[PDB]
Amino acid sequence: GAMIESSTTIQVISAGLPRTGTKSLKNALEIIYHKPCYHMYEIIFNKQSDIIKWQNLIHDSHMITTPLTTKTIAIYDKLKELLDGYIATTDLPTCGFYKDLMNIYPNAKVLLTIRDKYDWLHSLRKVVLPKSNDPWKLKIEEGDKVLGLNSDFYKLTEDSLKFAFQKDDLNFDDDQVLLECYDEYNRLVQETVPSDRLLVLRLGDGWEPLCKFLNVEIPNGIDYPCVNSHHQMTQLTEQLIKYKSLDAIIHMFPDL
Ligand SMILES: Nc1ncnc2c1ncn2[C@@H]1O[C@H](COP(=O)(O)O)[C@@H](OP(=O)(O)O)[C@H]1O
Ligand code: NA
Repeated sequence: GAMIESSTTIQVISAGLPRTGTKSLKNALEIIYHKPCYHMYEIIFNKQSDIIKWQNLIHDSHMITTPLTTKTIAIYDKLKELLDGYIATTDLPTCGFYKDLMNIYPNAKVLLTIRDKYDWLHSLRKVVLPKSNDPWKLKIEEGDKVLGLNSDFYKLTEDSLKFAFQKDDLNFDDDQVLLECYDEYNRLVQETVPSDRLLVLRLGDGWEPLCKFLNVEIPNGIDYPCVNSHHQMTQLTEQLIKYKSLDAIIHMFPDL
């Protein structure tokens, strides 16, 4: 196909929850668009100063009146600031803001990444939200400290998940609650976003449906990304603990 000059603004809003292939999708969108895609790893690795900004935004988010009202505009302005220079959103904390992002970026299309609910829960428990009594939680925390992440990082994860699930509080250690929230969330995205504007992706779908949806050619000779497995995250955590810096081990984790 011909090369065309793409606008550096949000073109793709991915509503998919953490552990549904968001990092692979981030990488895929960056391959297509040649501009950055937002993801929690963007915060971890490039923008830790954004943590307090997202926390503030979530704190004020209850005041969003679903469109435009005054306080809504103030919130939309901060969202647009956070996402300046990016061409897509994936993962927490952005995913729960999908309806709002649709208003802010009326010409953006929406994706929903999904998978088997139990595989999702298993993955979530290994990486994002281990149970309180799980010894592995201590290892995650130790590795995270090496990255400069503290309690405010976990607070952002918690609060952005509460926001996505529209719960005032949430028993994070309760598998049944999380499973119900996952199903309800995915159902609601599909009820809310007009089908013309939505593509539902299952893990393994690869380039074809995504590229068709976006009117772009399939990147030549480049496989669809498969990254961020829980096994890989376990190794990352262990290596951070072992070496006590990211820069010492980063050569071992390409595409991160
Ligand atoms: N192209 C692909 N095909 C199949 N699974 C993929 C994939 N890309 C990512 N995944 C899976 O998606 C999960 C990561 O999602 P996220 O990036 O949103 O945190 C991991 O699940 P597992 O932990 O079960 O391995 C990972 O293996
Ligand atoms: Na399986």
